[PDB]
Amino acid sequence: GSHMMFLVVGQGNPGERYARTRHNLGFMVLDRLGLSFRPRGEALVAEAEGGLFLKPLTYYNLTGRAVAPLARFYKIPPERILVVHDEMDLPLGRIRFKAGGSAAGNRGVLSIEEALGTRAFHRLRLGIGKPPDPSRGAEYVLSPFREEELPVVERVLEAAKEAVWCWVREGLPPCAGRFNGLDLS
Amino acid sequence: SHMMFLVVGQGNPGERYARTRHNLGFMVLDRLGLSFRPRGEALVAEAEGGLFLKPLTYYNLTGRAVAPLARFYKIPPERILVVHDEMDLPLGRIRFKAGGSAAGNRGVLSIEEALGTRAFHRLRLGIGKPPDPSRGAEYVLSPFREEELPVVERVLEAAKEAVWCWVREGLPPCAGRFNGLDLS
Amino acid sequence: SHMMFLVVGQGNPGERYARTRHNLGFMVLDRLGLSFRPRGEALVAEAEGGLFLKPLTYYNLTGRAVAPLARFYKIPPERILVVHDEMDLPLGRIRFKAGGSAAGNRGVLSIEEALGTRAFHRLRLGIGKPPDPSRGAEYVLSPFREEELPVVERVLEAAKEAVWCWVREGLPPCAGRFNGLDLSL
Ligand SMILES: Nc1ncnc2c1ncn2[C@@H]1O[C@H](COP(=O)(O)O)[C@@H](O)[C@H]1O
Ligand SMILES: Nc1ncnc2c1ncn2[C@@H]1O[C@H](COP(=O)(O)O)[C@@H](O)[C@H]1O
Repeated sequence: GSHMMFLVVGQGNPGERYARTRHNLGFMVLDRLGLSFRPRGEALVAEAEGGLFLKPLTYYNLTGRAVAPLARFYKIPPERILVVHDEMDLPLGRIRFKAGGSAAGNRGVLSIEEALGTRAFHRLRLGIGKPPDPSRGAEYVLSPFREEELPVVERVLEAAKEAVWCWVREGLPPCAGRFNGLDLS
Repeated sequence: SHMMFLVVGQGNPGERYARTRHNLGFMVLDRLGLSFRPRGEALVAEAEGGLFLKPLTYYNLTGRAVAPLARFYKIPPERILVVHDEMDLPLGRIRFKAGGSAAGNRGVLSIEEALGTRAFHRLRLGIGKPPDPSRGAEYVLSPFREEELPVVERVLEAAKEAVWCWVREGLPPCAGRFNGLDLS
Repeated sequence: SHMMFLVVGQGNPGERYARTRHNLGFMVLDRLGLSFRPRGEALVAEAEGGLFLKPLTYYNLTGRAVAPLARFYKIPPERILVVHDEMDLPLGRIRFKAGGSAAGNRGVLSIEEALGTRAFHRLRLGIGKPPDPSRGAEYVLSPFREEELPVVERVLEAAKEAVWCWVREGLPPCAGRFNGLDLSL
């Protein structure tokens, strides 16, 4: 039988309340992949291309609970885990791959770091911009996008879908080389 | 099993030619971050659902490496981009062109002959004109001068971006963004 | 230049770091007897068809020197050896390791992140750890204690031998000759 070779994890929160918030951009990418998600453990899980795509149902800062058991079961190394998430440290229109390093305060990234015991999983950072002050971060990410931002969101979603498949096929450095410098604004 | 596009770099194979002007197209493909290996009469890399070619045919016979793949995969000419040195543009200029004449470029002519159409796209990378117009073959088979190397570096970084632009967005948006640049 | 391998010594540049525990990798590279010169953000030497590097990046940034070089020369990660001090082994231990976690070593993390893989080789030179982990930065940026220095000499000699071994035979054969040593005995 086959054995799953990679995890692609979309960050978000469960339920209709949160489906259109900036903090669900990772779920919005996973829903653009043409996949068949089904319930498994504490997530919605799709298989494609010999690995797993998941939208955890844990809430955003508890996704590590859903990712780490799957990684351990399948012996999937951090470089074959890609966490797709919104990023306040980049403007909307910018996308960046990153292997490891800081979480920049993103508590979903931190959840997965604690659960795995390593920071060195891969990330696809989807810029959403930042409020005028950092003390407004929770409110900013749990808001929807402004209507005027929607056309850019659509371009980013499309780019991100391409990026995900790039990474699955090629790993991080090649994909970073062609996607990091895009300005979708 | 389905390939959506071909990007073809012009050049001659071998270390002897790797730094020559007529290898500008190879040099751009070598900046894209891909993994090339031998495949037919070419070094080929796969990325983004298409193929990138550095032919092994020599410059003037590149069509022979392009056409089997275009035929097999049913790639229309508008999804083939030929990246090549252009003596009719100065060093520092880059221009997208859809279709049209080969303008004496024997590699471009080889591709037109092999595909049976001019409709394919080109990324023309200016290299300037030799002083003596009878020394054009020798000019393209020489290295860039020391003092041109900084401009070459800018044009390679730009052309790298331009190729990816074309892959994602097609030619009009990218001609919009690049054709006006002057990196000299 | 076709380059068959990269051997990287972890350290920081400058006199004030030269004798610190975190400079064991530089100390091994200086034991090789080679002629290093500046090249990019590194001191570089050539021998046996490959490259030997003391990056000038600082310890936690060495991936920025290593990864572009490896990509330029198409060097697979298993032909990259990183020589470094290791708090998770006692002084006197010398262990080759393929892949695995960085164990918190921020220089090994730099390389893993920049390469986008764990798959490079390491020559782990034990230095022990402080009794409280909250003074780890001071511990690594300290010289060895007086009584430690004779041990360090045995470890540097063995590590020079081990680098030459690995250049020729790579990791398993050389692990078979070095990994059971305890030079504190
Ligand atoms: N770089 C970031 N990208 C996305 N979400 C973030 C980032 N930094 C902070 N957050 C979220 O913003 C909220 C405010 O976090 P804090 O800044 O620690 O007050 C929390 O829900 C974080 O998970
Ligand atoms: N296993 C290790 N070997 C060597 N240096 C380490 C190791 N773990 C942590 N360090 C360094 O120790 C310092 C303290 O690390 P930490 O306690 O994580 O931030 C930093 O400079 C780390 O890079």
